[PDB]
Parts: sequence; structure tokens; C-alpha cells
Amino acid sequence: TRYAGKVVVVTGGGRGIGAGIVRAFVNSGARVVICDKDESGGRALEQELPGAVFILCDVTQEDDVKTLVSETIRRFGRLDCVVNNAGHHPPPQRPEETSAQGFRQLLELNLLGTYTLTKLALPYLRKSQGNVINISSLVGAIGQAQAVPYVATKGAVTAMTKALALDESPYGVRVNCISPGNIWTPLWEELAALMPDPRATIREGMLAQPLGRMGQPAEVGAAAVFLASEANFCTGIELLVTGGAELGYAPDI
Amino acid sequence: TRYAGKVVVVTGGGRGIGAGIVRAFVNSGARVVICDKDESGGRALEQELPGAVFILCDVTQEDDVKTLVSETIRRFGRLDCVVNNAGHHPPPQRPEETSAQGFRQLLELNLLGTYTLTKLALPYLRKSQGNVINISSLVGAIGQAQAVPYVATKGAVTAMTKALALDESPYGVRVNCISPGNIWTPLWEELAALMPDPRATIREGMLAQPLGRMGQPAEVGAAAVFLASEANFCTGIELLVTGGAELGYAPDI
Amino acid sequence: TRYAGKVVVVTGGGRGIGAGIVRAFVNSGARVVICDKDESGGRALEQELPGAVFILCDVTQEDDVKTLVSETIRRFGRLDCVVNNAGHHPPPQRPEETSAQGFRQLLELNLLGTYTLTKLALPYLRKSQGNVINISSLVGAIGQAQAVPYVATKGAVTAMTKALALDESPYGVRVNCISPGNIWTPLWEELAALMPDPRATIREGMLAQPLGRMGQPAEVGAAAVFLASEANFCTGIELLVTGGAELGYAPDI
Amino acid sequence: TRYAGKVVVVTGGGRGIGAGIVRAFVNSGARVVICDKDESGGRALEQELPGAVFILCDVTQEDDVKTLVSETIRRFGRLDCVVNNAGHHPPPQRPEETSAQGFRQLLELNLLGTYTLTKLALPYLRKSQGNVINISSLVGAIGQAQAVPYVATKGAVTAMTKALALDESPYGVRVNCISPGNIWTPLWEELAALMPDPRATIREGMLAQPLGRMGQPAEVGAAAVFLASEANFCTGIELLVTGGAELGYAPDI
Ligand SMILES: NC(=O)c1ccc[n+]([C@@H]2O[C@H](COP(=O)([O-])OP(=O)(O)OC[C@H]3O[C@@H](n4cnc5c(N)ncnc54)[C@H](O)[C@@H]3O)[C@@H](O)[C@H]2O)c1
Ligand SMILES: NC(=O)c1ccc[n+]([C@@H]2O[C@H](COP(=O)([O-])OP(=O)(O)OC[C@H]3O[C@@H](n4cnc5c(N)ncnc54)[C@H](O)[C@@H]3O)[C@@H](O)[C@H]2O)c1
Ligand SMILES: NC(=O)c1ccc[n+]([C@@H]2O[C@H](COP(=O)([O-])OP(=O)(O)OC[C@H]3O[C@@H](n4cnc5c(N)ncnc54)[C@H](O)[C@@H]3O)[C@@H](O)[C@H]2O)c1
Ligand SMILES: NC(=O)c1ccc[n+]([C@@H]2O[C@H](COP(=O)([O-])OP(=O)(O)OC[C@H]3O[C@@H](n4cnc5c(N)ncnc54)[C@H](O)[C@@H]3O)[C@@H](O)[C@H]2O)c1
Ligand SMILES: Cc1ccc2nc(C(=O)c3ccc(F)c(O)c3)ccc2c1
Ligand SMILES: Cc1ccc2nc(C(=O)c3ccc(F)c(O)c3)ccc2c1
Ligand SMILES: Cc1ccc2nc(C(=O)c3ccc(F)c(O)c3)ccc2c1
Ligand SMILES: Cc1ccc2nc(C(=O)c3ccc(F)c(O)c3)ccc2c1
Ligand SMILES: OC[C@H]1O[C@@H](O)[C@H](O)[C@@H](O)[C@@H]1O
Ligand SMILES: OC[C@H]1O[C@@H](O)[C@H](O)[C@@H](O)[C@@H]1O
Ligand SMILES: OC[C@H]1O[C@@H](O)[C@H](O)[C@@H](O)[C@@H]1O
Ligand SMILES: OC[C@H]1O[C@@H](O)[C@H](O)[C@@H](O)[C@@H]1O
Ligand code: NA
Ligand code: NA
Ligand code: NA
Ligand code: NA
Repeated sequence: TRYAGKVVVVTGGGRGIGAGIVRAFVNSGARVVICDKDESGGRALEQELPGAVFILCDVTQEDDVKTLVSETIRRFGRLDCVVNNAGHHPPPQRPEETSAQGFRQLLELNLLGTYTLTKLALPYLRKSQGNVINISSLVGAIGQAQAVPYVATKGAVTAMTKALALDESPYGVRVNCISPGNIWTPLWEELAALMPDPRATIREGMLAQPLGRMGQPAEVGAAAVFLASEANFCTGIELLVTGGAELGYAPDI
Repeated sequence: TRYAGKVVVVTGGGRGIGAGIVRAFVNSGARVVICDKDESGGRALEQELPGAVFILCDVTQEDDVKTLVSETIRRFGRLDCVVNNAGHHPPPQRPEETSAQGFRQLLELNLLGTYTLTKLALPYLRKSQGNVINISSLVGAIGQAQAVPYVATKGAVTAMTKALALDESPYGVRVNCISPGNIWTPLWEELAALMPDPRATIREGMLAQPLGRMGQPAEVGAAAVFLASEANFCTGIELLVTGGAELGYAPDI
Repeated sequence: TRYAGKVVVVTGGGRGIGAGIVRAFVNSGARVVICDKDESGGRALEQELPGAVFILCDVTQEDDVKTLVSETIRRFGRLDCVVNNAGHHPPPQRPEETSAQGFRQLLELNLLGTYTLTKLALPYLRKSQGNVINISSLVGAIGQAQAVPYVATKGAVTAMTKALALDESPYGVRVNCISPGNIWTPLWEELAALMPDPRATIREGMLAQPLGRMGQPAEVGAAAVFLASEANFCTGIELLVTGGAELGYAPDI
Repeated sequence: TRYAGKVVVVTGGGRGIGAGIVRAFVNSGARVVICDKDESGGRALEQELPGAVFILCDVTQEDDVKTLVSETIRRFGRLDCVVNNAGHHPPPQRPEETSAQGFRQLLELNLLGTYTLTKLALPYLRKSQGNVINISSLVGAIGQAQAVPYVATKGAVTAMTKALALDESPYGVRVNCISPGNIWTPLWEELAALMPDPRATIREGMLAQPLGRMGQPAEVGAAAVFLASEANFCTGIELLVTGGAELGYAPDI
């Protein structure tokens, strides 16, 4: 009952972290709108979860997002929390192999899609004293190899979260982000499968954490439910869900 | 039921943030040992809360802490979480008014008391796959005026949390900290009362947060229950409970 | 002589921080290419400074940047340091007053212009074991009110700096950023002039720093010369030039 | 001539990083007082460097530090910069192998010695508009394995630097810290020699940095001269000299 009576939109909710966040909110008593550009996972999740419904929406398309918000309000009468989870990590790319074109496309998804939904949702979040949760990335803070565009987009999300928290504080709307590290999801599996030795890549990904494993969508979901339902004095925070990966680390020429 | 069957020790649990943490854990289903050097608040809290008991213990006294741990195990049979909350903020002091003697005394409480209980508790936390929660301070990260010793002690706590998280990760024990900002507690009230215009000082303390108020012990308590019970992929994190105080901020000579 | 024989490109070098960086590098013995989209300041600076030349270049235009690099190499035979300083802060804008269109345009300048020049320069920086210096912003790290797009762009720059530092480390190219706070420049003067009480706004800007004044272009310039010429074990750092602005900060409802 | 006419005290200046800092300041034109508890290195350094003199002083002994300051003023007539470099890293120690006694002793050196000299020097630094430079450690920020006391002491130093910067800003005294990573010094060599395979330990220490080597005392020294002589808008900063070590990092159970 921690979030009973509330209405939550989760973008990219059809699989991976997003689906874990959907499940955590349904388990907390909320009604959840699953937004995804892909019908397969999200439609099945609606059938599985009473309290969740699926709305096809590509967050890079402004009119899709307008309809997502208007349909959420039409169907459920309020909006309490937006979780901006839709995002992508390209395959590893050396800096000279990236392009401004690809960088712009990744900004459209990872940054501007979050911006667009948040902007359209904020009038309703102000009415409900609701909150925004952005899914950023640990590597926005610490960097990652072979990922210049991705890292830039996530540094932008974390910073934007802090700016918006300042602007929306007088109106009672909290704005926070979660920065996951290595979470075992279909994206992780897909990227590993591109590598010469996928099993070795996966093993390395597990050992990057002091805890010796990758994280689960459910663990990101629990962090999101905490931020929405019990973190009433938290705004503009970056909540790390990383298993400790950021901890620790002639001869001098 | 989020933490049912678990046993938690909260130091400085007789009033303020510590009492809020005690209440949050009792509400989650845990049994709680209230440690305090002062009988008044903690004894009343035991009477009030089924599931909480009071043990007199000054965390700066090694034998008191040894007895705290042995009595917790004798009475409850396990130990799952230690919350190192006991600590103090001296009245505002200019650097030249501080002393090495006073600095050492504050280190004994704010830093070494946390170290001592954690060390004595860790064998039991390893058996239960339990966790440590240290109550640090936002100003350990960002500084504060007229508080050189206090700030130093809290920078030490936050750093120590990260080091211990690394060391205890192979054993399945997570170690995290909460960094509160301005929380309305008897300590805050006592410090304000020393100032020339206490009401003005309190007003200034409220407006230091974008949220326009100070935080509550209950909000720190909810963050602690989250870290203990649902943050299984979080270790070595600093969870800010500050209301956004860290956000934002000839002419050039 | 600290940077004698070296060749430096400074974008946005015609006024403000960029001109201060140009002067600092000329004073260190380097030859400097002043890039700017505006001829007025940069052309005068060339006439004033032996060792500096002006090249008209809008960093948002890929062909302009290609020509900037090819002309630098044609005229000077090497390239040792790129300082990505061109950038803009829009007038204060509430989140609901911003647009995706304006956000994209600001990303083109503050983020993608930095990306584009860095990419085109890197083959030459690898040959010289040179370095990249990005001018980010303190508010990328801590947030700012009425500046969601700006803050996002600068969070991206700081993060991108760390990612590129990782990628270019095997090749001996260091990549660092400077995050200024309030620096008294024509941009600051222009933004203040839009406000109802410009003098009051300027006074507030000075008092945001514990040092009680704004910074100077020359101080950012000295930090840049340090990073280029003497910081050989620094890569991926964020060097704050802020005057301490990030330091420090019923009642509980 | 960057720091000509100025007087600098470097603690632990007889070898390692401290000796590198001494050399960098002498090369900048300053007169330097080498403080050390060990005569061997510091006495030889005085003989070698015109402009440097050696004063025997154990920074944990208050009367030694009082004499250090009074002798500096008696001999040189002013004091412009204090570099608190004396410190120690114990051999790797598991948390259960540490003691409160050893922790207190390490606090006396790494934290309280810095506090004591700074306090005694500040009246003179206010007269000269001088500055304080504390040598902290990257692992104060990110943690390290088998080093709970050390990490705590360095977290305290970094935090204390920020608090004192706030307090001394109205008086025109800047207070900054440098956080080195792996620097090749006699301490590093001594710790490696205790390990089963010292050469393997050294190799691992080099590869912890993206730059693929450890740092040099001279590089820390250049950062110190920058902070003293050219960073006039920097106070309360943590300048990382780490080679990038902090950058970057069933399957989910
Ligand atoms: N998996 C990790 O290790 C990891 C680490 C750090 C951060 N993250 C972040 O977590 C989020 C989720 O990652 P994941 O691993 O679950 O990814 P995933 O690819 O498994 O799932 C992403 C989901 O988002 C949907 N989506 C993609 N583009 C969309 C669009 N334009 N509109 C709507 N939906 C869209 C996909 O169809 C998919 O269902 C992303 O923001 C990612 O950057 C993931
Ligand atoms: N109140 C704030 O704004 C604030 C802000 C940041 C951090 N904190 C931290 O939160 C913690 C609690 O602060 P608070 O405001 O509730 O303080 P408080 O003074 O109201 O309560 C502290 C409690 O700890 C007990 N205690 C003190 N010394 C002890 C000792 N040696 N052994 C055992 N118990 C001892 C006291 O008797 C008291 O019951 C402290 O670590 C403090 O530094 C508080
Ligand atoms: N002034 C501050 O307080 C402050 C604070 C933090 C960061 N910064 C950053 O410092 C940098 C310089 O700021 P400033 O205050 O000196 O600004 P400014 O407006 O005074 O100077 C910027 C210069 O860049 C040039 N420029 C703008 N767009 C360009 C383009 N497309 N191509 C090439 N040149 C272009 C302008 O013509 C101008 O000469 C910017 O990145 C800014 O975001 C400034
Ligand atoms: N070497 C590294 O990798 C490294 C990394 C991070 C931080 N640091 C810090 O840099 C500083 C210097 O380290 P180093 O590697 O050069 O060490 P080092 O042991 O080589 O040199 C330390 C010097 O300080 C002196 N000293 C020790 N105790 C003293 C006391 N009580 N009073 C006066 N002088 C005293 C020693 O005699 C010696 O000359 C320390 O604060 C250390 O924690 C070093
Ligand atoms: C082969 C490969 C490369 C890079 C990958 N990166 C991620 C990722 O998104 C991520 C990971 C850790 C972080 F700390 C983080 O912030 C993000 C996932 C799978 C990968 C697979
Ligand atoms: C007159 C006064 C002065 C300083 C005080 N400081 C605190 C405190 O402990 C605290 C506050 C904010 C933080 F961000 C923080 O980390 C700690 C409480 C009451 C005070 C009253
Ligand atoms: C009226 C106004 C509003 C906002 C302004 N902001 C800046 C700026 O660029 C900046 C400032 C501080 C920082 F810490 C920072 O990172 C950036 C300059 C002038 C302004 C004038
Ligand atoms: C065998 C061993 C173990 C640990 C050591 N640690 C240091 C050290 O002081 C240090 C290193 C990196 C940092 F990032 C840092 O902050 C400090 C030096 C030698 C060592 C040798
Ligand atoms: O594909 C990797 C993992 O992705 C997660 O989102 C699913 O919940 C797991 O069942 C699956 O093993
Ligand atoms: O004394 C200030 C506040 O302290 C808190 O710990 C109590 O829960 C409040 O009831 C009280 O108003
Ligand atoms: O316009 C504000 C300031 O801008 C700086 O870039 C110039 O160097 C100053 O002379 C001027 O006062
Ligand atoms: O002992 C390791 C290193 O220590 C440094 O302080 C010295 O300057 C080097 O010559 C020496 O190789
Ligand atoms: Na359903
Ligand atoms: Na009871
Ligand atoms: Na010229
Ligand atoms: Na000499």
C-alpha cells in the first residue's frame, strides 16, 4: 500500500529495468502506464499485471508523448510520478568511430525524450505534488571507455535533474535520478553477444562490482518506489544502484 | 513486514534522528535495541514501543559497546543492522577558537564510536548477511562555516563507509551512509537557542533548502529502512537527505 | 616559456573568458589561433598580440571547424592544445518556457561544437602528445535555477571529458575540463542588463562566492595554462574556478 | 619568479612528495622551510638547495610546531604558504586487524598535525594574504581496500579543507587540497617491499591509472605551485593528481 491510489508512467517499461520498475510500482499499490516503442514486452506485461496498462509511445516523438500524457489523465484521472527510463547504450565505439549524427540521435532518446515527457507531465505533477525519477547512469559521473556519446547523454540527465529540482521545489514537485551500474537486462545481453567472447565479457561485467554480481531490474525498481513514496525530503539527488563499482580503483614514467 | 524477524541496533536512539530511525525500524517489523548515553528519552521509548528495548551505552567507551553487542545477541539471538547515529555538532566555533583537545573529543564520538561498534558487530553481521548504516552529514561533503572539527569528523565517516564497504563486500555485508542536512531535532533547537535571535536562525535554517523546510527524523528513518531492507545492490553509497540544500549556490576584484 | 613552441586553438577567443585564455597562452610562449564566430573582438586581439592570429569559425558548422584545423596545421605545422571555450548561457528561463528546439540549439553550441573540434583535432594532438581543455560550468555539477538546458549541456561536457580521457589515455592525450563559476565577462554583463535591477543582480552574483567577488578571465586562463603545460599526471579532471561558490549552503513541514 | 619573495613551509619535506614540493617552490623563487621528523633527507636537501632550510619538527608535537612557525618568522620575516604534506599510509590491514589505538595515532599525524600547523600559521597567513595547501588522497573520496583508518583520515582532511576555506575566505586566505593517487615515492617502495611479489604489486599500481604509470613528486609539486601562485579564485578545491585512476570501473545473483 506504500503508493496506493497513485498513477505512475514508466517509459521503456516493456523489458529490462523499466519492466522491473513497473512491477515494483504495481506491487506498491499504484496503477502504472507502461510506455514503450515496442509492443511485444509491454503488451504481455499489461496482460500479466492487473493495475498496469500499455500505451505505445516513442519518447522521441513529441506527439506520441502528448498522447501518452493525455491518455493517462483521461484513463486514470491523475498523474503522480514519471519514471524516465527509456534509453539506449550503443555498442562500444572508439571516439573517432562516433559521429555527430549518431550523437544527436542518442541525445534525442536519452536526454530530450526525458525532457519532453517531464515538461508535458509537470502541470499534472504540480496538481498531485508528484515527482520525477530519471534513470541516468553511473558512467555519467565517472566516465566509461568507448562510449563518448552515451556518457555525455547521461551526464546531461543527472545535471538536468538537479536544475529541474531547483525550479520545481517551490511547487512541491521533487525531481531525482537513479544512476544504475551494471544491471543484467536484455540490453546487457545484446551488447555482450556482439563481443568475441560473450561469456568472458559477462564475467568481467560481474566482477566490476565489489559485490561480485550485476544488479537486477527489481533492485532499481525498489529504489524508484523509495524515491516516489518515502523520500519526501529528497530532491535533486543521484541514487547510486551500482554494487560499489565506483569504489576504489620506470614506475613513474 | 519489510524487515520482519531482523534485529537492529540504533546508537543515539533516545531522541532526534535516532528516535525516528528506531520508530521506522519498529514499524517495519524489526526488533530494535536503543543505545544511548542518556536514559531519559530511550527508557520512555522502550515503554512506548513494543519491539524496542533500551540499553545504556556510551559509544566512546569500548567496554560499554562490548556489552551492548553481547547483550543484543544474548537477548535476541542475531544482529542484522547497526545504525551509527550517535554524534554531536558543537556550537559554532571560529577556527582559532577550536582546540586539538576538543577536536579529539569530537572524533571520539562522531568517528571512533562508529568505528568501535561496527568492528564489534561485524562478526555477527557476517553471519546474518546484515548491513551497516552510518549517519554522516551533508557538510562533510560541502563544508560548513564555524565547524572545522565537526566537518572533519563527518568527512571521515563518509570516507570510512566507502573503505569498509570495499572490505566487507566479499563477505556479503553492505556498508552505507546517510548524509542529512538540516533536520529539526533537539540538537537543532538547542543550537538555535544559543544564538542572539533564535527564531531568525531557525527561519534561515528552513530557507537553506529549496524545499523551504527542515527535514524530519522520520524521513531519515525511512531512508535507513530502505538501505537495510531493499537496497541489496547498494554498498558504499552516501544517501543525501537534505531537501536540496547542496543544489545551486569592481565586480571581479 | 612554460608553453614555448606550442600551438593552441581557443574557441570563442574573441572576448570574455576565451580572450583571457588566449592572453594567458601567448604570455606562456605559445602561438594561439583565436577562433570566433564574431570578427570584432578576435580581429582586434590578433592586432594586439604578436603570436595570436584570428580565424573566423562557427563551431556549430562542421566545415568551418574542418577549415579551422587545416588552416592551423598549414600555418603553424602542429597542434598541441584545443581549448573548447565557445558557449552560451541563455537568459533565465523557467522550465515551461524552454523548448526542445532551443535545447537542441544550445546542445549544438555548448556540447557538439566541443565534440566536433575535438574529433577533428585529435589526430594532430596524438602526434604532439597534446591535450584537450573543455570549459564546462560549476552548475553542471550542482544545478542552477532557470537554466535547465544550459545545466544539461554542461553536465554533458564534464561527463564527455571523462569518457574521452579514458579513450585517449593509451595514446598519451590528456583531456581535462575547467568548471568556472561566476566570471565577470560580457556575457555576465549582458545577462545582468536584462534584469529589472542590474546593479542588484551583479551584487548578488559577487556575494555568491565566499571570496566576495566574481572571477576574472585571466584566472581561468592561468588554470588552462596549468592544465596544458604542467599537469602531466592529470587527465579527466574537473578543475573548479569558482571562488568557493559550491561550498556550504512548523520548521519541518 | 612565479612565487618570488614568498616563504613556504612544507611538512614532511625530506623525501617523497614533500621533497618534490620543496623543489618546485624553490624553482619558483620562494624560500622554503623543510619540516620533517627525520633529519637525513631534509638536511641533505638544505645543503643541495639554496633557498631551502631544514627545521626538525614532528607535526604531532604541538611545541615542535610552535617552534617551527616562530623560527620561520624569525628567520624569514613572513609566511605565505603552508603545505601540509606529512602523512603516512600503514601496511594493508583488514578491518578486524585495525585498532582504535592505531586509528588514533594515524589521526594524530594525517589530520591533527595538519590542523595544528594550520592554526598556528593562520595569523601570519592573514597578514600576507597567503594560502594553505593540504595533501589529502584520492581514496578519501573513493575508498580503498584494507585501509579503513587511512581512508578516514584523508576524508577528514578533504572535508576540513572546505570548512576552513569558508571560515578564512573573509580574511583573504585560500585553503585548498591536492588529492594524489599512486605517486612513486619511498613510502610506495616500502609498502611494495612488504608484499609477497613486490614487482607484481608495483606493476599493478602502475596499471591502476589510465595513463599506465604512477605519478611523480614533481607533478604534485607543480600542482602545489599553481595553487599557491596562480589560483587566486580557487578556494576549497580538491585538485586530483591521480592519472585518471578514479575514471571508469547467474549474472545478477
Ligand atoms: N542495463 C544497464 O546496465 C544499465 C546501466 C546504467 C543505466 N542503464 C539505463 O537504464 C535504462 C534502461 O536500460 P535497460 O538495460 O533496461 O535497457 P533495455 O534495452 O533492456 O530496455 C529499454 C526499453 O526501452 C524501450 N525504448 C527504447 N527506445 C525507446 C523510445 N524511443 N521510446 C520508448 N521506449 C523506448 C525499449 O523498447 C526497451 O523496452 C536506460 O536509460 C539505460 O541507459 C542501464
Ligand atoms: N540535526 C541535524 O540537522 C543533523 C544534520 C546532519 C547530521 N546530523 C547527525 O545526525 C545524528 C543525530 O543528530 P540529532 O540532531 O538527532 O542529535 P541529538 O542531539 O538530538 O540526538 C543525539 C542522540 O545521541 C545521543 N548520544 C550522544 N552522545 C552519545 C554517546 N557518546 N553514546 C551514545 N549516545 C550518545 C544523545 O544522548 C541523543 O539522544 C548525529 O550524528 C548528527 O551529527 C544531524
Ligand atoms: N561567465 C561566466 O560566469 C561563466 C560561468 C561558467 C561557465 N562559463 C563558460 O565559459 C565560456 C565562455 O563564457 P563567457 O562568459 O566568456 O562568454 P562570452 O559570451 O563573453 O564570450 C563567448 C565567446 O564565444 C563566441 N562564440 C559564441 N558562439 C560561438 C560559435 N558558435 N562559434 C565560435 N565562437 C562562438 C562569442 O562570439 C564570444 O566571443 C562558455 O562556455 C560559458 O558557458 C562562463
Ligand atoms: N605516495 C602516494 O602514492 C600517495 C598517495 C596519496 C597521498 N599521499 C600522501 O602524500 C603525502 C606524502 O606521501 P609520500 O608518499 O611522499 O610519503 P613518504 O613516507 O615517502 O614521505 C613522508 C615524509 O613525511 C615525514 N613525516 C612523517 N611523519 C612526520 C611527522 N610526524 N612530522 C613530520 N614529518 C613527518 C617522513 O619522515 C617523510 O620524509 C602523505 O600525506 C601521503 O598520505 C601519498
Ligand atoms: C560490452 C558492454 C560494454 C559496455 C556496457 N555498458 C553497459 C551500461 O549501460 C553501463 C555499465 C556500467 C555502468 F556503470 C553504467 O553507468 C552503464 C551495459 C552493458 C555493456 C556491455
Ligand atoms: C546555529 C546552528 C549552526 C549550525 C547547525 N548545524 C546543524 C547541522 O548539524 C547540519 C546542518 C546542515 C547540514 F547540511 C549538515 O550536514 C549538518 C544543525 C544545527 C545548526 C545550528
Ligand atoms: C542574471 C544571470 C543569471 C545566471 C547567470 N549565470 C551565469 C553563468 O554562466 C554561471 C554562473 C555561476 C556558475 F556557477 C556557473 O556554472 C555558470 C552568468 C551570468 C548569469 C546572470
Ligand atoms: C601495497 C600498497 C597498498 C596500498 C598503497 N596505497 C598507497 C597510497 O597512499 C594511495 C594509492 C592510491 C590512491 F588513490 C591514494 O589516494 C593513495 C601507496 C602505496 C600502496 C601500496
Ligand atoms: O536478459 C537478461 C535479464 O533481463 C532482465 O530484464 C530479466 O528480468 C531477466 O529474466 C533476464 O535474465
Ligand atoms: O525538538 C525539535 C523536534 O525534535 C524531533 O526529534 C521531535 O520528533 C519533534 O517533536 C521536535 O519538535
Ligand atoms: O564586460 C565585463 C568584463 O569582461 C571581461 O572579459 C573584460 O576583460 C573586462 O574588461 C570587462 O570588464
Ligand atoms: O623511492 C621511489 C622514488 O621516490 C621519489 O621520491 C624519488 O624522487 C625517486 O628518485 C625514487 O625513485
Ligand atoms: Na493489466
Ligand atoms: Na518496548
Ligand atoms: Na597577432
Ligand atoms: Na639551503
